[PDB]
Amino acid sequence: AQEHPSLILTKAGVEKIRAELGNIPIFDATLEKVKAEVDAEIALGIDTPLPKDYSGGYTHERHKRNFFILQKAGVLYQILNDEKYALYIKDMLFQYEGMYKDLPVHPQTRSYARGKLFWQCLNDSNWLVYVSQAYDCVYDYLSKKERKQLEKNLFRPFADYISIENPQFYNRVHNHSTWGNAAVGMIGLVMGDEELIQRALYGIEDDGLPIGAKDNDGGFIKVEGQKAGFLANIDEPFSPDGYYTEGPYAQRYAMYPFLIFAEALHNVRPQQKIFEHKDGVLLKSVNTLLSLSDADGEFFPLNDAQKGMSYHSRELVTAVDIAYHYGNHNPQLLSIAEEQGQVLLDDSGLAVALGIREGKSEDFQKKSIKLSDGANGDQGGVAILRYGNEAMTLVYKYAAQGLSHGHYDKLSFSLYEKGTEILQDYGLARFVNIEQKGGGNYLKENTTWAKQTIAHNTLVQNETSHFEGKYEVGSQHHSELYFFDASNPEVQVVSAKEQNAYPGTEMHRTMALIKTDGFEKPFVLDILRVGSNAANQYDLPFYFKGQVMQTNFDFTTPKSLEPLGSDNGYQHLWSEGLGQPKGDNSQLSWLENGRFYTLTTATNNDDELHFVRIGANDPEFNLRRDAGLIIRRKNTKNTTFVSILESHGHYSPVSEFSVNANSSISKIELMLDTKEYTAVLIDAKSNTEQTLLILANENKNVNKEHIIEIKGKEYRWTGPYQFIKIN
Amino acid sequence: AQEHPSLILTKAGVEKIRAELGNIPIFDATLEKVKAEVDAEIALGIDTPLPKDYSGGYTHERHKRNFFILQKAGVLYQILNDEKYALYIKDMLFQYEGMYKDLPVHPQTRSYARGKLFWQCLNDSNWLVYVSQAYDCVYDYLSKKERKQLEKNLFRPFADYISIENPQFYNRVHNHSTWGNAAVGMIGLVMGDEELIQRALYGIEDDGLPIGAKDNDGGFIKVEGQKAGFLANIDEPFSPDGYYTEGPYAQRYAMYPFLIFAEALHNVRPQQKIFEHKDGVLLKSVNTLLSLSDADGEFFPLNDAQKGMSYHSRELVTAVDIAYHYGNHNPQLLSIAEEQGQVLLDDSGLAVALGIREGKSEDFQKKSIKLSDGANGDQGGVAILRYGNEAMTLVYKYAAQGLSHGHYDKLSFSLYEKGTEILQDYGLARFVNIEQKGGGNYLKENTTWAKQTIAHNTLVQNETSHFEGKYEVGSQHHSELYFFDASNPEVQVVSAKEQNAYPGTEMHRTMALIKTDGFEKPFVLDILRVGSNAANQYDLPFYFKGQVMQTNFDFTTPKSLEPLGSDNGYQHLWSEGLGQPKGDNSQLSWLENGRFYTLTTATNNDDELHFVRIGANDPEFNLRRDAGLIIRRKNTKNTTFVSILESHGHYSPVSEFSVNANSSISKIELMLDTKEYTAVLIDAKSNTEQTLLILANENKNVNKEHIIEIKGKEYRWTGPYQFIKIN
Ligand SMILES: O=C(O)C1=C[C@H](O)[C@H](O)[C@H](O[C@H]2[C@H](O)[C@H](O)[C@@H](O)O[C@@H]2C(=O)O)O1
Ligand SMILES: O=C(O)C1=C[C@H](O)[C@H](O)[C@H](O[C@H]2[C@H](O)[C@H](O)[C@@H](O)O[C@@H]2C(=O)O)O1
Ligand SMILES: [Ca+2]
Ligand SMILES: [Ca+2]
Ligand SMILES: [Mg+2]
Ligand SMILES: [Mg+2]
Ligand SMILES: [Mg+2]
Ligand SMILES: [Mg+2]
Repeated sequence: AQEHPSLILTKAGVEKIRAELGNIPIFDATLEKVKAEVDAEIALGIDTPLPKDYSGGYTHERHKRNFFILQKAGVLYQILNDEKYALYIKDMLFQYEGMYKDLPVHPQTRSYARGKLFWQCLNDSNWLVYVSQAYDCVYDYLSKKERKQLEKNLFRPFADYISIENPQFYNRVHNHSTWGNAAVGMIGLVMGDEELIQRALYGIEDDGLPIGAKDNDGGFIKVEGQKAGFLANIDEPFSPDGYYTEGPYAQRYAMYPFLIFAEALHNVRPQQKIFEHKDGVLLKSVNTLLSLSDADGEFFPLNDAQKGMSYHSRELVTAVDIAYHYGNHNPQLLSIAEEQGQVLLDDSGLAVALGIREGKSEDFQKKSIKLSDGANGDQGGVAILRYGNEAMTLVYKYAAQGLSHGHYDKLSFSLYEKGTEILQDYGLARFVNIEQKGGGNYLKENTTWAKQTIAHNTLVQNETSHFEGKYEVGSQHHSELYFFDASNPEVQVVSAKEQNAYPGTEMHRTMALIKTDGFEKPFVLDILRVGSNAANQYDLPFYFKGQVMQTNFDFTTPKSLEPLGSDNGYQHLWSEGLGQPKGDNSQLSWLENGRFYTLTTATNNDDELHFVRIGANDPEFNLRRDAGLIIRRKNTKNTTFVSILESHGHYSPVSEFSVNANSSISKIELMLDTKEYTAVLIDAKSNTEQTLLILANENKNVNKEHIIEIKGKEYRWTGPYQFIKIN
Repeated sequence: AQEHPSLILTKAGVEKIRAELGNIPIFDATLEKVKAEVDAEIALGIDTPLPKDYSGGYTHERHKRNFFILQKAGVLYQILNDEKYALYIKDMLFQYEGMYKDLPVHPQTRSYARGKLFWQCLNDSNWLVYVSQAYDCVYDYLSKKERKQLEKNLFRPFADYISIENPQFYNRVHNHSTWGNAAVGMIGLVMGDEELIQRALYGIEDDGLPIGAKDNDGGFIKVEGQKAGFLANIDEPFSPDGYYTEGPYAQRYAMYPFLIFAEALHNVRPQQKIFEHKDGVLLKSVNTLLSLSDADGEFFPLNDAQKGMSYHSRELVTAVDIAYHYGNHNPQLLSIAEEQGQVLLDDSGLAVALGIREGKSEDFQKKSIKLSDGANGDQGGVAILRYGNEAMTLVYKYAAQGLSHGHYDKLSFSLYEKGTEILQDYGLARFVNIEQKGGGNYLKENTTWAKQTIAHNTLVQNETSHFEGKYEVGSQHHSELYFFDASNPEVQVVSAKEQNAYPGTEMHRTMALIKTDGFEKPFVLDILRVGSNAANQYDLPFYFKGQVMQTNFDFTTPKSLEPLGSDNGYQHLWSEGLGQPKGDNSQLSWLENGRFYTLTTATNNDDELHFVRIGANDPEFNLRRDAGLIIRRKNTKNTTFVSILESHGHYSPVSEFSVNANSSISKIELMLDTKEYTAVLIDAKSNTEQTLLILANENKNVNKEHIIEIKGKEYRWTGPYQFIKIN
């Protein structure tokens, strides 16, 4: 009784596509491009080489390309009704059938779960997700005898290999296991194998895995009390805001198996109600992911993330189209599809094409947003403050650990202006799929640099990373939201605390995005309040992008560059210059992509200002030679850092005009600096312009009245903060 | 008798413009933008502050902005027939008249010719060129009494100040003097003052200047026996190919006064035949300058050049429109005008707009080109070799000294792919008009780093710059063309020699851009043959752009960074790693803007391979932290460096696919290495792909027969080289 195809491309979908071909431009353009790709591969023949290589290498790239081409051939067969596509799928499947059973585990030994076609089970699982879709498309074209042999000798052994033979890969809450569960589930659905479908949804019972078993990136395989399978992978790593705990680079990857397998489940097993699971989180998570991109569509590089990954990727084409068709037809998704310029060649892609043709498209709104972390939304979060039409974007990370790929960077932030990074989060130390760089895999410096606290724009105590850079400790902890208030577009404030990163120390960081009179643009205000039980060394880095223009302090230029320290990331920084503050406010200004920036920070006379450059202890040139300025405050117990980051003016090498190149800050001053209250006065060099930010530190309640005095003057307000103009 | 205006905007021009307004989109759009700009400044008022500042500072930027706005107000007055513009010009001129006479020499003392309005006479001259045009536009609106006072108390004294009172500025063959000559000449022509007109054309008679005195940038003020004035500035620093000896950044700046003053001379003194002068060189030089830009229209950064200067600049808007109107109406110039998206608000800009409306536009062809240097084309040259549609561009500099801004860089090259710099020429050390960077003026490191040989991709002998970095030596010498042959678009070759850079050493460098079977793209072949009479240390830098991917040799990574040397630029390089070749060919690959590149060079086992990084002894962060690889060959007399630079493959962080990431070179071998003949064998990996280049070094005659033997086999050809496929 089951029709084929039916999981993703459906028979009713084929009919409708055919009726519309020639009058759906984005679809017609995709079809033509895909037809040319597949026809090219058909001319080259069928190559199924004996495994051997890591990423970037021939056997990896060939087997990878085969999976993409098979899924494309399948939809081409159905849409065009042209058997050359089916014959190619059939021949290729049988060539795999003739080699796969005789293969020995991948000869490369790095993976905690060595694959057969690829170095790791993750890529074997990618292959099966894509190939299942091809099989659904040729299932009726094949004879019963042919299906029986493929299922017995190719598909069933393959599905076992990436599941019951490698439970350490398959049975976790992790993007790996989501790929594995989907692979097993997609082929199960095509075949009507109820055992495999149950294994996909619920995992393996009694896996026998030992205590403390880890993956290659330092993460635990299993967590006590945690379920396995697809449904557990929806329930645990997504918050109620649709925020995926590994961060957006990983979320981007995981959306393919999440949304493909959900779509398949919706079409074949509607009683599962997969698109309702956890209050509709999968569909919601698509809007959330799109909001975690800068003005160019590039995902913010939180935790292990390669820069340049964006919503133009194949996973976001898939996610946008599926969310459009199976969700409530959000017309904002249509504008993303138009930017992508392609669609899936299936029912969901057609629906997007027709939505565009009918003039339904609306601009995707990028707004200030609060995202909770943890399954129940109580394990910290991430906040994005935006000004104007994405004119300025502040990303503040007060999240949980983030699994194996997570960084030791409680309360870090990064800053963007219209697609240009100004203060960065480093991302990963890996050149993804570039064979010549460690087989395209994680490099040693991902651990030694990238993940360490000193690499991030946040507080480092005693040259030690948050939670001593120990996964097993960090994974128990998260920062805590104090408050989020972005209702006033001119004055948006978020605040969070962290008391476990350094036991005996409390960090309370408040960030604001503020437009006020005297300034050409909004500025970022950063208040980092530190309470401790002992005198420590505190470092606060700012990793800035651009060319240094000016400072209001002197600094030394050493004749030779030495590393800043010996451990925990400090071995990777060259000491490029050492300054002493001239007064209460120190300034550093730079030029990046035609715009000037100024960092102003409240300094004491014993502060050290360290110019740094990344690149020490990097024998393979695995790290970028980016710079930073670190404020070091020695022998200090309780302290409050106060900083402003301004954007002003411009420079063009065409006109040779430099405009508004100086700061407009006259003075920043702490007026009150106690446990209960923090008050910062901001004086704008614009003649007469003064503002006062007051924070109540010990009670967040929006209806709580506060009464303080500053120089004999009473200030009275309700709620955790006030911003006032001083006249 | 003389009409006003008539120099640049003419009265028949004004009538034709008014008849066409509203049906000439590029002109209509420009008029609207300029109207809004001038109307804004009129609302702000008239400010003529007491001069104090360097470039980027308030008084410099305000007086500069006034000159641009006055010239815009003048054409607006005429075109729109609206006396608001004329009244603004009058009021501003009278405000200048009230202050100028009482002003003392600019108080900044860092110009060899301090101005009055500005720190230097160069900028006073800019002001007068622009204001002259405005005066022409309001001449009839003013009363005779008003003109008399302006002329007596502002214009005549101004013109004298920048000329007869500062002959050291005014009477040279130099871009400065071209601006000074045009300033005096433009105001002379508006006024009908024969004295000033002659002074402009023919210079100051008996100037009394010392021969051997220097300007602040280290070049000679005056050359014995050399004429002065506008005509001398056309005859002397332009070659017969329209190449301006100072290089394209400076040529760009000089075109404004050259073409503006030439246009005024054409309209007011047609008997001068200015557009025929030196065989039409001024019109020709516009094409030449456009040919000295990369695929994005950015000028190659030869000699003192700021990167990002482009044909979108105000000077090239001006040059393009004038050359179109007064030259032979070359329709290729119309495509540049379309990219610029604006035109001059005058007769020439009208002619461009009409050319575009009538569909005359044709694409500007960027070709391989040989440019001679020196007034008679015998003082070396510059070669540009291009492949395909600016797919790859090699720039080879074998020029004369280049006057004061020239670099010690005989036979250096740079390499570009579709607007991306792959191997660079550093350009200047100066942040043009950015006050915070030493007043926007040349920095100390422009002499200590930028101009030195070690900063360039060319031979350095015994850690010493060409000509010992002395202007008085280098200014007497030039490299010599051996041959240029670009007729075969697959195999283009240029060769030059230099024997005075290091007395007792001969450098013979041959560069080729070669497309052959077995390579996806054209490659650069570089043969640097060196003959000497002592054993020396030879250094060969390659300043590459991008992320290091791979080497075929081991290298050390020191625990601290030390400077590479003590003098002549080596004090600005950190030694970042030291390698020794493993074989006959050493390889370095990198990734830049999505593409891979491989440098392969013939090494002896005693060679040292130095990774370097610019930035030592740079206390104010005036230098970029770019990298290089230096080949160092010690204790060597005669040697030949052979290198290939390939472009291959692609990387995308969206798809995460790395394609064709390895070199296709199997080997390069020197088959013959004598004074008379050089032969280089290139084997591609494809196997069956082998090529041989043979150079005859002591006879360039295209009809001379050569017979040689290599490995027992006879090779016979005519002319200075042969490139043959070995079968
Ligand atoms: O194709 C891939 O192997 C791949 C693509 C994703 O974009 C992402 O880079 C993913 O990283 C893996 C990695 O290959 C290892 O399996 C391990 O470190 O886990 C990573 C992950 O969890 O995403 O790999
Ligand atoms: O506005 C300028 O001062 C200016 C514009 C040109 O683009 C170019 O940069 C030029 O440089 C001058 C410099 O200001 C000094 O006058 C001296 O060093 O000479 C340079 C030159 O001849 O170009 O300045
Ligand atoms: Ca990070
Ligand atoms: Ca140079
Ligand atoms: Mg998961
Ligand atoms: Mg942004
Ligand atoms: Mg001035
Ligand atoms: Mg470029």
